[PDB]
Amino acid sequence: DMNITVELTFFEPYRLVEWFDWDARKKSHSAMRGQAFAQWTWKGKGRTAGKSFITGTLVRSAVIKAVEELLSLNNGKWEGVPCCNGSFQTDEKKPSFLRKRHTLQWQANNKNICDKEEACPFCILLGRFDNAGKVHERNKDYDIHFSNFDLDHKQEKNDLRLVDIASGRILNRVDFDTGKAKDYFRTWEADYETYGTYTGRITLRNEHAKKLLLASLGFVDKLCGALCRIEVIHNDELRKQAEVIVEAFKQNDKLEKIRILADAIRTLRLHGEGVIEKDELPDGKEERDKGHHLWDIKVQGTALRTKLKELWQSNKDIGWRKFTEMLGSNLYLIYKKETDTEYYSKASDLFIPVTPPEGIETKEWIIVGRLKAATPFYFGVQQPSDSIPGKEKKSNEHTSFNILLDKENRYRIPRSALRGALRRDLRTAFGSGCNVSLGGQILCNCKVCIEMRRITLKDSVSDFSEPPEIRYRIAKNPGTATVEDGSLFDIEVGPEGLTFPFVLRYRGHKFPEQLSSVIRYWEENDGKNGMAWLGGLDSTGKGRFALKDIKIFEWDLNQKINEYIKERGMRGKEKELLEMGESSLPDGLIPYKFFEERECLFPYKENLKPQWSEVQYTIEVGSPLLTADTISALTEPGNRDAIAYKKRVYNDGNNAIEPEPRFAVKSETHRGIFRTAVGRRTGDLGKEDHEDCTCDMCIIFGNEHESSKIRFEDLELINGNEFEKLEKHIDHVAIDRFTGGALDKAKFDTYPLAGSPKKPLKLKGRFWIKKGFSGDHKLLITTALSDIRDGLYPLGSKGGVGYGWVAGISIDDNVPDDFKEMINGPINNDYVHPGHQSPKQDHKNKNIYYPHYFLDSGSKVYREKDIITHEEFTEELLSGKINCKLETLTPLIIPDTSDENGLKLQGNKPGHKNYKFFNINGELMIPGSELRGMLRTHFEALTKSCFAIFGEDSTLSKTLGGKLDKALHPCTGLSDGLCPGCHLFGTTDYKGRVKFGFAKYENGPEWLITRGNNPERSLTLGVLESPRPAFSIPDDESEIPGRKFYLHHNGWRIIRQKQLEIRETVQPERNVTTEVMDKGNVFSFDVRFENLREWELGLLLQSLDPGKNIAHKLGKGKPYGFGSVKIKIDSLHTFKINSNNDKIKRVPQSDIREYINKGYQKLIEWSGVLPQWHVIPHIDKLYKLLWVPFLNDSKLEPDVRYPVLNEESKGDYTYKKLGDKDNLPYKTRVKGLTTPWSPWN
RNA sequence: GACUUAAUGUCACGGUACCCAAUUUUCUGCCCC
Ligand SMILES: [Zn+2]
Ligand SMILES: [Zn+2]
Ligand SMILES: [Zn+2]
Repeated sequence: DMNITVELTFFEPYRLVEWFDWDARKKSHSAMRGQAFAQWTWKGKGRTAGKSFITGTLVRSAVIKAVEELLSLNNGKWEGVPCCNGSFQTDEKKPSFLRKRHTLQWQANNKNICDKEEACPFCILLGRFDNAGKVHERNKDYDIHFSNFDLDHKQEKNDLRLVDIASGRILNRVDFDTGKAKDYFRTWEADYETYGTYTGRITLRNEHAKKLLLASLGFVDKLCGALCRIEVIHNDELRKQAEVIVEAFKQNDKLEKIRILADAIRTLRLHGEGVIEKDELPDGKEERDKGHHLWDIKVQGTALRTKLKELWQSNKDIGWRKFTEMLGSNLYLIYKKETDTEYYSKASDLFIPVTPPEGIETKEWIIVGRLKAATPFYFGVQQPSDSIPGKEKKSNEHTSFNILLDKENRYRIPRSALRGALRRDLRTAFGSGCNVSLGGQILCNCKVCIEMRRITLKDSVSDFSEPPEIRYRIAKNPGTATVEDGSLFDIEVGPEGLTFPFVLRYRGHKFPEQLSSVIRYWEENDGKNGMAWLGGLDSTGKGRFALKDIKIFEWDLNQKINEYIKERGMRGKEKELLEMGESSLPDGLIPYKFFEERECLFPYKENLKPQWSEVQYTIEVGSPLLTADTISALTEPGNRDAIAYKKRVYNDGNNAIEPEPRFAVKSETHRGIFRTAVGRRTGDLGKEDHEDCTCDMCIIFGNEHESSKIRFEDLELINGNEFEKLEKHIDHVAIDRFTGGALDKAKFDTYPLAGSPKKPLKLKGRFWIKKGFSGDHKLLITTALSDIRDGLYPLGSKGGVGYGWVAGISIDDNVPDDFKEMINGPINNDYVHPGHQSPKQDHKNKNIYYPHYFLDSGSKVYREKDIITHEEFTEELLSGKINCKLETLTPLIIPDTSDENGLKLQGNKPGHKNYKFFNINGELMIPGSELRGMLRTHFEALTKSCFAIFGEDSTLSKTLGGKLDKALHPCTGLSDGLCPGCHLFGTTDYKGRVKFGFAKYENGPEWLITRGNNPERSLTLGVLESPRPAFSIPDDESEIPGRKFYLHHNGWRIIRQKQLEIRETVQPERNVTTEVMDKGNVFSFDVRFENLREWELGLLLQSLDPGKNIAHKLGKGKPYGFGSVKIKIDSLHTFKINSNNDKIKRVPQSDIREYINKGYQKLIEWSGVLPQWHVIPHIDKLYKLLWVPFLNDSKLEPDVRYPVLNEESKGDYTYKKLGDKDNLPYKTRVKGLTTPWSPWN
């Protein structure tokens, strides 16, 4: 007669679904599948407010299952009271739910046939001989009656909305044999923190089974998908502002910038509110004069930074992280607007009793530990703007994917993903099993599915609520080796090193060897490193969790069952159990001392361990490494264009993120590098479609219909504390082809890691290889690794100027050694250019020649529409590496413009810039970008290409660009073709095929002493005024003379021998003091070339070594005769793809002499024994400028100077009378500026 | 007490949001009426 009230509390996020009805439930698959979940009925008319509840029938079913288990445990008797076998068969209505399950059954000891006068306690709780059945509720005639389990005070008197209690989520069924999810389904996952308690009542009319009912209530463990214990007692305004910002950006034709702006705002949550409050955003280039290219865009008449500040001051009421997240989400949604399968399972009537053998014992095992992540994990989730549980649309893939976080933003590992990973690991360990089939009427007898019906895990959430970091992926176009437009993706990943609590329970008659094998596989003790692949980006190594601190405790459900009900099996109190002494364990629970080691288990030693084999190596980089973090450089206040990539690493010991970010090369970059290497080696790269392709690259790297067999990891930098300045500031500039000066606002900054040839960066990374590869694929992997070793694919960005050039690879000794089984005289040019001109046979005259002359070569350019691709190594085209020596004939000046006070002489004379010679980690070297433009300009004029870096929009005193011939304008796209010089070194939209390495210093005199005068072995250079494009174009009728080249002379001795005249008299603070090196040094730089044609290699080798008595001009101070480098090729190496896998072979002098001769045939072909280049009219003019008179012809010493204006130095070659039409007409001086070595007297 | 459950039968802890993508190509820190 007594009424029992029951309290139901959940310790996991439970699932709830719409209640609908029973008759109308069949019309909705979501409610039909979720009959074991909590229900939800709407209260209002707008489908926004309702009350959740749990039906009493589900709790009754759980109680019946608990009763069956308890009675079976104690040999069919409870407290000395025997029980019958029950009755679960009906036929003639029928129950609304059918069993379709094995019912635990009993043997004997029933008193008699159960009638409605002596019903056993099992019959009392089962409600067999009651007055009410399946007809209707009618009255409370039930001997046992379960009422609805409504919510509690958490509901409150406010009609709680569904959005406040539940959050929709999508779960998959991942195919084991392939790796791609077959189908998905939706559910609503309520939270257990606030709305996890349900209250109900249980009515008993017969007191014969009170003890059994209470014991069953204690024994109930799972309900509605969550572990439970039963006890007896401003987006709208943000969206509008985001669309206003998008419209303002569109008014400036900058819609593509909206994506990067949204991503930057989203990433801004990592930085504090002081970034916007104190204006800590980058200030942009000062020389640009237009402000930052993004943060200074005028939105409705106001700067973007000020607009963001106003938005923060107006919407700070919702915190900082939420504000930035909402703004980024709204901007991304507006940008996207402007631009599988759902299978909810299914719905015999066979009674299947199961009688366990007599005398057997049943025990429950508890495994507790920590799932410490070893790589940045990622648990995917649909877009929050699309979840909206309750308001889902019916029937444009997203390019931005978030991560799974709970209501407190704590990182979460759902028990769904953990259970799926455990299921697949058990499947691998067992060697058999079935793909999970839904809707079956029978329980499959699989070796895995039997074990997974008794294993229960727990939802785990970290104690870390910091925002996740965003990782970027790009799709390189194979044809042009550039970034494909509209191929940007971003994944939010968590930090590396978080610890998630891990709880596992197994209730069986014996602990299986396969489950223990899986546990030892997951555990990371000594040399195991952990292999619990948890997450959703395994192909790039995101989520290799490692079980730690494993503690196994064993119950005893035969004699110590009463303690199990009394303590509720330690459900929800596992965290305390993990870190408590064994002397305080609850009675009936003992530690498991029979847990075998990893080497003692057979399934682990055979099936689980050799599935994934790691390959680890330390990549040595002997050059700057710039990974070009694209959003961090847009947020950090350093005001730099490109910075190196860095990570955030969690530290368990300090329970916080490491204060120093870890520099590394992205695992995505590693994967792309090896994928490109393998694709180009095997020729499968560049194929039209990979929809159903089964090529080698698709086989060993996965496609849309499969999963990759190789998983990569990050390239962490270990050699990081041996530099004392890890990253060096290197800045470049674009030089006009006509004036010869900088292109005004064209400078860009780079901040890469300071890798040095003698102090190289050491990056240590690894990748896992799945078992089952044949010999061919392992050979392909080893070949790709060897290609990476030989420096074919430079790491990072700016690989064409010598950034991230690999110097070697040292594989790990333990395990990669198995795959380790698969892994003449110097060239001389004898061409002597006559170049006699005026200076020759004029020793006693001592004429004066203008320092710079203009090379005119017409307006005829041949553009090739058959652009050579980078998809594959073409057989007929050459590819290899040039190793050449650079020797200086005049003092060379390469200023280290990073620090304008390298000599620290600004104290005495402020405003006087002081640079040093370029050096990385204290050793002198020449930048590869300075050699690139030094050879490109020579090669562009040699092949009569266009003015690639010409600067238009400058007027006279109809713009220089307008005056230039239309054929010589820079090549914009690939539609019209590319110039001969624009096709080797490449332009935008086409990566160049020639890469120039850094020029280290090897031998020769160290510095220029300059005894006396200058203290710090330097030369105080004269004033270097900006070039004036008015002496060459006096009138509008005159056209652009063409390229500008500087004569070769040793006039720097005037600067050196009169140093006291410059720095003391005249030119107070507009000069420059730089360290210089004396003539006679040697520099070794490698020019890697790829897929060059037959004559393109001859032109290159002719450009590097034009012959005797010809040299190039390099470095600052060219008009003064500074930096006349003499490049000689030491050895040419050329490899080729072949079946025999022949290594790199160095071509002899005969091939080089043949290569150059074939290159000469191209030049004469375009115009229309040993070659004589001085026959072509334009080459003859070019080689006169590069002719050096003082190399061997010692008697020559031309006087090369700029004429003074007046009254400065006239000791008649003065600008006072040189532009006057009376003395020298305009048509004459232009002709005098075009012919090299024309004496101006 | 209804808005919410039928009762001699609820493996939904019966299902990883899983697979595909090099942050990147090009640019000499240059220089005279
Ligand atoms: Zn009975
Ligand atoms: Zn099965
Ligand atoms: Zn061109």
